[PDB]
Amino acid sequence: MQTLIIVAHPELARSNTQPFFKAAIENFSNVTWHPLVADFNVEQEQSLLLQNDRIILEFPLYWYSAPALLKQWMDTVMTTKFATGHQYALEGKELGIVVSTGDNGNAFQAGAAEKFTISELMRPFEAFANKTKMMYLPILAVHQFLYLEPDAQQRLLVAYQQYATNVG
Amino acid sequence: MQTLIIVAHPELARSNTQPFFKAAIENFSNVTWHPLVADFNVEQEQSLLLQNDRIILEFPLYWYSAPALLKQWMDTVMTTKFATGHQYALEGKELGIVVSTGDNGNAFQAGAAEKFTISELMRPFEAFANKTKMMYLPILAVHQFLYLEPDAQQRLLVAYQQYATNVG
Repeated sequence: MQTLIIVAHPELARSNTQPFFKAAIENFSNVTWHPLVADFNVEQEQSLLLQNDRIILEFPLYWYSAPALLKQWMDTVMTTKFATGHQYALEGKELGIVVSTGDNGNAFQAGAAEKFTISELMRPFEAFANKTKMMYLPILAVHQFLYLEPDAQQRLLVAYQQYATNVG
Repeated sequence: MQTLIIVAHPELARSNTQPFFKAAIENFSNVTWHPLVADFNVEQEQSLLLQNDRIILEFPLYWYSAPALLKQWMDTVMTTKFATGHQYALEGKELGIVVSTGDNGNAFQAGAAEKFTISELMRPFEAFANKTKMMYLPILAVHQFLYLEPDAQQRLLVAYQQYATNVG
């Protein structure tokens, strides 16, 4: 199984969370780690999607949604012609989400501070997977990673490895 | 009451729908029609927010969410320091959404093609409003505006005028 990780952090070099995560998958030759540039090439992006079986979108939660960089990728790479129309290029591929927040995970539920679960906030991606006939994975939510103890951090890193590689 | 309309159509100059909406509020001097440009200035945008009581975000639905330029404005204009922190600049302001789709409104519900309502898809904006202590207005969803009969177009435009100006 080939996995493409689309990494959409508009300040990736400054991220302190992402380094632990690249390190966790560096040794899996079937995993393509692919950070976006603002001027990404559509044809190249489409080519990579075609070559992979599990597509993972990896990003920080910015005001309860993906960063503008990922939104631009969605709006320009996922054309009607490619993603739907009479190609449905993504049909049968798996879509996963690795979303990181500074907030405690317990904030994201009814009656708690943010009122809404991560599932509910990620609905646009779920809708996308349904539309494009992809198989939507449970979301890997990464909460307060940099505040966690070493052993808690390691358990999330192991979950991430499995998210990228476990067939699936 | 002063209203600011953030017009985040990514190809505004070409849009066939937006001139209808601009024309509809042209006579209300307390309504500010504010196209979002690719090179917006944070300070000027923050200034406009501070000067208005009702903030309406007006955009087409692109893959079940706002266009990337609006997300960029959210990411950059709505800083921790401004929108939360010790300032909460938006506290008490109303947040409205005028979201247009090329799909029939009836696709957006459980059991239909899109499975999720517009309310569910706009959840990140509701969570933003909650976080920043804004009052979230019911969403004005605009489905297939250009296809509507002249009389239905006119009715929707009256609802739009009320949405922008009705103090209630």
